[PDB]
Amino acid sequence: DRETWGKKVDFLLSVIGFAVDLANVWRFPYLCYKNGGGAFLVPYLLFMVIAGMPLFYMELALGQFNREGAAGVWKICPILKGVGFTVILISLYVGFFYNVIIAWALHYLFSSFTTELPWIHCNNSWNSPNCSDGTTPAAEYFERGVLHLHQSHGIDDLGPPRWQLTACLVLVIVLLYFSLWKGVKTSGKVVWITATMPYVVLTALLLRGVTLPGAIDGIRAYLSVDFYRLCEASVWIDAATQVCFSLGVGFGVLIAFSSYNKFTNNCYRDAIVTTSINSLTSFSSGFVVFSFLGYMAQKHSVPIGDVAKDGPGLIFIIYPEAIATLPLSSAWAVVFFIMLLTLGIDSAMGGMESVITGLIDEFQLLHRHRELFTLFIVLATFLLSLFCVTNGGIYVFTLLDHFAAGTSILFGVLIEAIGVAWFYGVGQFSDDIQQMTGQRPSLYWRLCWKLVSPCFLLFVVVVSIVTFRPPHYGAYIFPDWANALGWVIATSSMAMVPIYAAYKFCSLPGSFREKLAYAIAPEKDRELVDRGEVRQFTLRHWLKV
Ligand SMILES: COC(=O)[C@H](c1ccccc1)[C@H]1CCCCN1
Ligand SMILES: *[C@@H]1O[C@H](CO)[C@@H](O)[C@H](O)[C@H]1NC(C)=O
Ligand SMILES: *[C@@H]1O[C@H](CO)[C@@H](O)[C@H](O)[C@H]1NC(C)=O
Ligand SMILES: [Cl-]
Ligand code: NA
Ligand code: NA
Repeated sequence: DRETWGKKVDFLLSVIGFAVDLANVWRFPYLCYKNGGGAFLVPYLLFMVIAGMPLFYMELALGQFNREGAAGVWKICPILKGVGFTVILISLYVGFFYNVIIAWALHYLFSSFTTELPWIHCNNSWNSPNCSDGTTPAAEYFERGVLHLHQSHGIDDLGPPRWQLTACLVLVIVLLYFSLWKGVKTSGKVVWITATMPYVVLTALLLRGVTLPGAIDGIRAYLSVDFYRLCEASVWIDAATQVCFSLGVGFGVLIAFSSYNKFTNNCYRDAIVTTSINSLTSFSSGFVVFSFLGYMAQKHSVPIGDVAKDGPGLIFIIYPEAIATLPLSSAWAVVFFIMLLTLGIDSAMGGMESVITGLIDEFQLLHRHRELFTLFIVLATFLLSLFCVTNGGIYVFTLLDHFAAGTSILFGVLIEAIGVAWFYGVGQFSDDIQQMTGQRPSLYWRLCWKLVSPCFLLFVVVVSIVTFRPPHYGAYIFPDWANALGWVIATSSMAMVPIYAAYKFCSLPGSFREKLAYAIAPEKDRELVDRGEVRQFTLRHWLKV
């Protein structure tokens, strides 16, 4: 009685909605433009084929077979149960700050319901004497009339929270609570709108932007192969990092979503379809951004390089600046901000569902008490998200975005891959998959699970640690204690594995050998362990593909 999905289309839509987030539609086209373009697809496709698909398949299959949450699937290796807490903490940390972009989108949407947009000129009370008519009026409106950033001196001078953004945060929190309090029976029908509206808005945006003058010259700059940029060891690193960070792995959301699936459904086809859709969405959406950027560059007589920005300064400054020059600008602004709002609401409920399912599956007291636990979680998230709505909240946002999910997601994914493929065994995993579906994975999948994925993940982790630069916002330089706090957050997320491993080893009874045997063997093999035969205590178990 684990409350399976109402329909199968509810699962696919939920996964697609979680995967497609705000960063999906701007990061990949910019990365393609920077690293050649067209030729950048070769490292991306190679790394994707050899790393991303096997990890997606492994997560889906593990979640579906074990019928539990992120921390409950570790009855196959009891000593490695800390990685579930690690991924839950990562999701909580990301959600602590991902709910402020949606508040900004709500603020802009409410402000766009007028016959004269407030960011078209600088004659208001929030504009400095020097102006473009000197920073542009759009940027001045964004970071001087909305954020009120000019009243802060850094992360050590924050100030009281702003009520105009606190109201939007409250609205977002109320929507999040009422979209998740009854489980997946109601959460699977919400995604019928939020996972399909972005495509409807993007089609109209592309149709409008294609006809703009100079949009073709912005598209040619997007798809122009080089093939001589593959000789530099910066394109491959960027491709590997993008492959690692573009999938939904490392959060525990996929395991939680799969735990509600039927036992005998086919997860291979589902993984293939979801991955194909997620990868095609970014490539397709790259056609609108660069058409608009080419239109703007032709308007200002400047190269596209100086126009193509990144981060929150693109969708809140650059995009609502070309719209104001279009006929019927208010309607276009309204639909654009509706799309922005609906594109990151299903990536914030997926993370919350991951946390809630993972914590409920462990303690049985929080069973049938689903509304109260959800209320407590959303209240805690709202309380801890009040730091980013102050005068200097953009600094806290930048710090959290830099340190919350990075070098820890890769660590958790590598640990879980090692646990699944080495401690448990690829043979047992293949037998379980053959038990669920009707067919056994081939040699390619087992080889990728055992050898290629761990080495790739370890190389990515090492290159992420070695090449590290502190965050910044404009000309501001963060102090030392901010970097110390970021490192403390990252290490606190990552340090769940050793502490739980030590506690588990110390709690078990007996001598060293019995403790080890009960700690590394699956809970389903308890009879064999009691009899005295352990699979892991042999040479042939670790050298088997
Ligand atoms: C920094 O924001 C994020 O990484 C997104 C997220 C948002 C809210 C809760 C958890 C994760 C994920 C969505 C899936 C694809 C990878 N990005
Ligand atoms: C601002 O408004 C005043 C009066 O409405 C006008 O004289 C002035 O030219 C305007 N300046 C700009 C930059 O809009
Ligand atoms: C623009 O005005 C702001 C506020 O008065 C000031 O801090 C800044 O130095 C000025 N910059 C220029 C280039 O005039
Ligand atoms: Cl992407
Ligand atoms: Na999303
Ligand atoms: Na993505």
